[PDB]
Amino acid sequence: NPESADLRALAKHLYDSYIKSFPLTKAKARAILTGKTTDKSPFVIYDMNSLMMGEDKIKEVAIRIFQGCQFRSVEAVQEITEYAKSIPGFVNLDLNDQVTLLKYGVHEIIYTMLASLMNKDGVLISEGQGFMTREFLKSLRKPFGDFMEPKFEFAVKFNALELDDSDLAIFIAVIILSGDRPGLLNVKPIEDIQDNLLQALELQLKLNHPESSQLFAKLLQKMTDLRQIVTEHVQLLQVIKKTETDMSLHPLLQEIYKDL
Ligand SMILES: CC(C)(c1cc(Cl)c(O)c(Cl)c1)c1cc(Cl)c(O)c(Cl)c1
Repeated sequence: NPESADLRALAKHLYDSYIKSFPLTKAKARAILTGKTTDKSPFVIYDMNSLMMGEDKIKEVAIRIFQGCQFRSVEAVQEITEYAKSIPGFVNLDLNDQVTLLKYGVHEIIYTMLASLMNKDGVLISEGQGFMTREFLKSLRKPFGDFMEPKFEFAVKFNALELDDSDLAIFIAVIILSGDRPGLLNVKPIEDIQDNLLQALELQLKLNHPESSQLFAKLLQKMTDLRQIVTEHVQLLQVIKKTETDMSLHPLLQEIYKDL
């Protein structure tokens, strides 16, 4: 199995860069989320009072929340970018294509990973020091009431796959190296890499979840739900910028969303 060996090694490599690039792994998240802890347990924000009291420990309000999420996104992009660099082959591509892959692949990954920080009842924030309930979010005045919902929706179905960090590291790699993205100057070197990634992913999922029939197909199919989330988000923003023309947007995100 020297063929296999090569892939395993690649899987191992991606996991490592993953752990090195992302401060809040699904493992830390699930530990805080469940209570393996007298030391990890989060402060919960579930209403306006606790919001005010959460602020005690570490604009408007619905807007203040939204811009916090937006800024975390910016921070998240930085992380993913550092991770991509580590994907064997990626930095060797046409610079323009590197930029194009990041442009499209970054949100998909954000939400995939955002799922690690959620369960049906809500989502970790402030690096896990806090926990905002799904219900508090819905309560936010339209249109912000609607922004975390579709994300929770995905995370619930997605989390059902029970992927761990090591499966995810390969999966976000497969996402970045997507050849079908618009305006790619040079697709084939991309497809060749992703073939390898896909091969690695496949192997990884059956070694690590052998009693889980067709998880690979099941997991590949989730990429439809991701683009939907992304699309709605972008629709949501098109609207916000017209109702709240006093609310800013981070130029980086502005650039990612442009012509998306
Ligand atoms: C709310 C949440 C989960 C988030 C993150 C991203 Cl990246 C995102 O794009 C969206 Cl809409 C929501 C978040 C917010 C903060 Cl302030 C934080 O420190 C952490 Cl660890 C997580």
